[PDB]
Amino acid sequence: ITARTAPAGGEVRHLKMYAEKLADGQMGYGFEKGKASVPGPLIEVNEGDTLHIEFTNTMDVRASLHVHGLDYEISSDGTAMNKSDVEPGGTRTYTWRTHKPGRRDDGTWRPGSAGYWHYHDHVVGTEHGTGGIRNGLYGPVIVRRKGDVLPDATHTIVFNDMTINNRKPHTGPDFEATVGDRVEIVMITHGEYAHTFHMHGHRWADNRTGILTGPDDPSRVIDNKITGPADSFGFQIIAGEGVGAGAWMYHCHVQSHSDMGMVGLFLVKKPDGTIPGYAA
Amino acid sequence: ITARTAPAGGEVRHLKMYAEKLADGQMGYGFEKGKASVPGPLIEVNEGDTLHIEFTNTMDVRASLHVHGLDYEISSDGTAMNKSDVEPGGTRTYTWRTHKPGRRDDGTWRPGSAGYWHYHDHVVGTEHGTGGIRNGLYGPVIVRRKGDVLPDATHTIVFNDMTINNRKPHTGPDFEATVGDRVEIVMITHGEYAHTFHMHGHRWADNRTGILTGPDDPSRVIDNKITGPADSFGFQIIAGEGVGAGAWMYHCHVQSHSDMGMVGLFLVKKPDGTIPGYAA
Amino acid sequence: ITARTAPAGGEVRHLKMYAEKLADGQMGYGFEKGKASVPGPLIEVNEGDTLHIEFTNTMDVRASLHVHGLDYEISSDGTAMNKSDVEPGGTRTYTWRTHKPGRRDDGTWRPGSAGYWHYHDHVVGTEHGTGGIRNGLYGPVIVRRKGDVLPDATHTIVFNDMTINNRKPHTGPDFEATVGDRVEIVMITHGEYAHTFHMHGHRWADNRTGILTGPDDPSRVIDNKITGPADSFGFQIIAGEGVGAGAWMYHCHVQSHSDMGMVGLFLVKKPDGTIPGYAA
Ligand SMILES: [Co+2]
Ligand SMILES: [Co+2]
Ligand SMILES: [Co+2]
Ligand SMILES: [Co+2]
Ligand SMILES: [Co+2]
Ligand SMILES: [Co+2]
Repeated sequence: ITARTAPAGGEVRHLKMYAEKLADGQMGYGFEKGKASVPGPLIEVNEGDTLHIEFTNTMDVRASLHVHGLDYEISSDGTAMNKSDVEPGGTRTYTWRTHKPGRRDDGTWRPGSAGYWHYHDHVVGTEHGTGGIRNGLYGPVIVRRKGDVLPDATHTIVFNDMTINNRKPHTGPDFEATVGDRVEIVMITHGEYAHTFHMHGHRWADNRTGILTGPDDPSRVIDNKITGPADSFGFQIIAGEGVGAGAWMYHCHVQSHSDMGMVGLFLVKKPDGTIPGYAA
Repeated sequence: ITARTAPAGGEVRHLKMYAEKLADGQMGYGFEKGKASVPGPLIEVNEGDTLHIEFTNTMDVRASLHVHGLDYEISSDGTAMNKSDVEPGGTRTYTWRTHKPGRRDDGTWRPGSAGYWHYHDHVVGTEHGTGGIRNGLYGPVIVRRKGDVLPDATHTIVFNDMTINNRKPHTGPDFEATVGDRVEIVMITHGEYAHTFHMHGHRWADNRTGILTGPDDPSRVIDNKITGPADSFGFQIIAGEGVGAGAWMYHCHVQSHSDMGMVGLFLVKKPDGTIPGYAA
Repeated sequence: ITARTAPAGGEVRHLKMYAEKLADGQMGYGFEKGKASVPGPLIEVNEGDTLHIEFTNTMDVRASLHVHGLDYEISSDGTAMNKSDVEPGGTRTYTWRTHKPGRRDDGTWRPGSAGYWHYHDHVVGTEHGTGGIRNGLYGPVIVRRKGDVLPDATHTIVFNDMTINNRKPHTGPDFEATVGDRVEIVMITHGEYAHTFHMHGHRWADNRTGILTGPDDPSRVIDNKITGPADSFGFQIIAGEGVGAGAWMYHCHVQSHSDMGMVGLFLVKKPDGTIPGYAA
């Protein structure tokens, strides 16, 4: 190998997060008061890392942080039921852990935290977090296995009801790369409907990393994937590999989803910054 | 290895089954007259076993047994079309077979019956079994490969329209285990709608067994899975592994499905029987 | 091995295709003027082959050819946006390429074009091709890896809205084989709804080829698969393996989809041509 790969994990990391009501009426998470986004910021860790998240709810309603895939004790579940949500103006420290795979005492193989995951609110609107998630309380989490290939850049695409990342229909979002960049996509689905994500000009492996380790992986290679509420997946592509520069559409392939909005552009540039067939 | 594993199969097994109308108006299967359940009882066999099911329809309407995945001749298809359904008060012997994987004469690999499957009616209401399935005529079937890890216990969760196992919304069902128990879940979906099954605090492999054989399996590890009508899957988890005791929610992650019902508790206890943050 | 396998690819192939309005009001593709079908004809190539498609639009509206999975430059995307659609009476040469898998300079593994793919219009009705696809502008593409097992025959099944291959409900289509034939199914979904495809009496591997290479592939073996708009998959079965001759139903397992239409027969014959329990 010669590409950047993830190191072995096992550090204790500390992080501040905030839930905020935004001027537009949405609700979002951020690492800093006043810099909440929808989607929320990317959290990336190595298998074995522990994360202590000092979470503050600056809203006038109860809110939580619930994560998928990672190890948390019931005190960090982030639900009303376990009293692990947070009162208005409150602060709580959530802890997320991750583990490497390995042999159990009984000889079986324990899986490993690595994968494409996400966090979201589990209490706003309803005690399953319907209002919070609808308003924008969700974000991606990546957990890397030692040896995993690292990308040049990560972009997050979220199908939340009939929006991409809670934006008005036909407003992208658009992402840019240069031919040959190693680009990582985290795809999260929220809300009420099933979707199909499609990319023109590229393809990936339907497995944990979205890439093939080598010629023995029998995983389907696809350009199209059905996702439902709270699914998360990811993959890496080489931008323009075998196909060259261009404004490569990605869309919710459900044909009315694409007709009313839910289309974005993966703008893949030559070194000079131009894109054949696309007028800036 | 040190955990219980499935032995080699090849026994001929005999079983009585009944379709019954229940006092509540539902229809269910059972091994004994008067002990029908919804879901129907678990059938578990080893690859290579043959099963002769002496099926009796005690209802006033035609009924059948149709199974997925296992080997049956067209005479055991369980449909009106092949005249393999059963008249009211009638009896029919269905035969299901299973085979081990192996090399064909041409050098190719023949798959193997092993997996998480299910049986259901294929004729009540309509000749596709819409009324029967809606009323409760469905149940799980497990076929084990020699060497497969055996669980401490198996629980069946069925998303049938907007019910879990045909129960009234918000009535679970709830399942119990102790920290460290090897728990098996069979998840079957029936009816009209697509669903996402989600478990808090646990994860499994999106492959045949729901577990990783070791570090070369590239299967996605998930905590969330889209299922549609007549899908079946299963997996095993170590209860509370890396996360400890607690009332761990499972729910149809479609956010209106969770709001009106379709939530249950995986109650994971310490040895003393207590569950932190949960009041009995 | 002893069964026919795909050779190494790398030929340049030339093909004429037409989009035509049909007498019934549908729109279809064909290799010859007057022989358009719905679905469109099968294109099959070997990894490394290049295809130059001389496409002519004989309709009174703009049309295109867009393919999934294969390598194309943005000039063959087949969309209004890149001006790669085709005016009424126009002709355009689309080029599709395919590549073998292999090691990149950086040591990573590049996937490979092989798989079950499809082509469709991307501009009729809307600039996402809603009218074209609805009317019948879609067809299957197969790309084979060197060494892939070759079938005796390939059949294409398309769930397009609430039709199979744009046929009136309950009109099949029906497919025939003899016990022991190696049959290939290409399953494509189009339109607005999610579906489940189910086959009685047979099963396949949820991976690239739909078959297991041997005993180390941990892929789920299934008889049921959720598909959404623009999904494509395929697999091979041995007709009647372990189950014998019969009229083996396949259907959209969504129970109202099966009630109103969306059921077909895989007619598996003994050498004498008879099918037990089926009256011609
Ligand atoms: Co939840
Ligand atoms: Co969740
Ligand atoms: Co059926
Ligand atoms: Co069925
Ligand atoms: Co498209
Ligand atoms: Co497409």
